Amino acid sequence: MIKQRTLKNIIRATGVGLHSGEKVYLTLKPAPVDTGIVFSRTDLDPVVEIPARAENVGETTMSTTLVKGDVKVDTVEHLLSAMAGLGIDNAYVELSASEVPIMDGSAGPFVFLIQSAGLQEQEAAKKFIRIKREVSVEEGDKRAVFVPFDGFKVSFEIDFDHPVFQQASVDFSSTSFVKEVSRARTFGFMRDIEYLRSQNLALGGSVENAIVVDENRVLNEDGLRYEDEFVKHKILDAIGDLYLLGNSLIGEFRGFKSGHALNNQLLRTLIADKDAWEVVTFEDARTAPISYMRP
Ligand SMILES: CS(=O)(=O)C[C@H](O)[C@@H](N)C(=O)N1CCC(Cc2ccc(C#Cc3ccc(CO)cc3)cc2)CC1
Ligand SMILES: [Zn+2]
Repeated sequence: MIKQRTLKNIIRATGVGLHSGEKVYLTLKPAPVDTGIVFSRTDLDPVVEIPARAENVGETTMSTTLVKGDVKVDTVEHLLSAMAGLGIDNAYVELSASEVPIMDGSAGPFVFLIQSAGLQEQEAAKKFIRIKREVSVEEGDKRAVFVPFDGFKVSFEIDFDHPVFQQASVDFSSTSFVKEVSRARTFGFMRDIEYLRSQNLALGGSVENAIVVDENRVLNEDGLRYEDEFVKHKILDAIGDLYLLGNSLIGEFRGFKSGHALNNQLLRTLIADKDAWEVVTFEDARTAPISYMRP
């Protein structure tokens, strides 16, 4: 079978909250079968755990935020993108503060830390959400769509009237998540960043963790990791948002100027329309329409 996966060892990392500027300590731990990804605020007594599920999403204005009562976990989408990309079913993610650390603004540091610790296959079948009908959400000129597809592929299109400009398609039948998507960093325009700083936000922002863009150009002296790094980052973000379903996807996702808000609207509509999806396992990994790297 395609088996469930967890971590082989615990992973400790430290970083900065993009908006808070706070140092945050991160511990990833193995978790039993059918746990999913569970975030834990270990700075609080008692600790507050929030399963990384569509139903626990609170704020989607700037990133994906999990909420339980007055307790938040901000910016889950890069770490979740890493977990999805590597096929991690089950993990406890402990944080010492309300925001996952931004690291370099990509999923690269997370896929390295996870693969350094190694994966452990577990003695249960891996559950997949299979798209069986088209599900589309629109709000104005923004669109997010799930389409049936025997595999996992993600297409995105953004539209900025801008000089440093975008569309991209990635199929996990030939594309490496790690090599082609994982390293795509977060981006922001000077205009917006100075307004957020004016609001006492993006306090952790730096060329170390974000692509900073003018009206004309990338201000980061060391440049881009990919000619299409901007749209590849939106694909990274979308994979993290889709993983809030709590299982890997058999299907296609198409985003047109989509963001965390509309992605979460797509997940809620899909979950509600039970004719549009089913939970599948594969007793024979040879006949499965997807595959993951050796553990
Ligand atoms: C708008 S979006 O791109 O769809 C949202 C995005 O993908 C989302 N997942 C995300 O990554 N994020 C949510 C929004 C956030 C916006 C952002 C905030 C701050 C900065 C910065 C900076 C900065 C860099 C260098 C200096 C020199 O002193 C000063 C400041 C850059 C971007 C970036 C992180
Ligand atoms: Zn992002």
